[PDB]
Amino acid sequence: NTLLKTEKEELNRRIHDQAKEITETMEKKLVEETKQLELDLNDERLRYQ
Amino acid sequence: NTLLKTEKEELNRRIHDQAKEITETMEKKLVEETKQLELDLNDERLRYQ
Repeated sequence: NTLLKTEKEELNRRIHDQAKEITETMEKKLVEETKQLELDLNDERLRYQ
Repeated sequence: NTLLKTEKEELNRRIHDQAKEITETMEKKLVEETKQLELDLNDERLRYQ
């Protein structure tokens, strides 16, 4: 009965870790998206000059 | 004795999910580095022309 309580302490810490690292993955994902159209219009930009 | 075995199934999947996400976020993270100098050198470039 003690070790599944220590395991309870153990899995709660990492489902929350998953729910901060996945938030980081999402936070970086729209940065990936925003930089994708950023390099697109700069490649177009120097072409015209 | 049943449910800490079902918990064992749960935690093994969840640490591997963390380890797959960790290699994905690292795979993204070095391309953060590559796109950081990619935007940089074109600022220098269209400026010169």
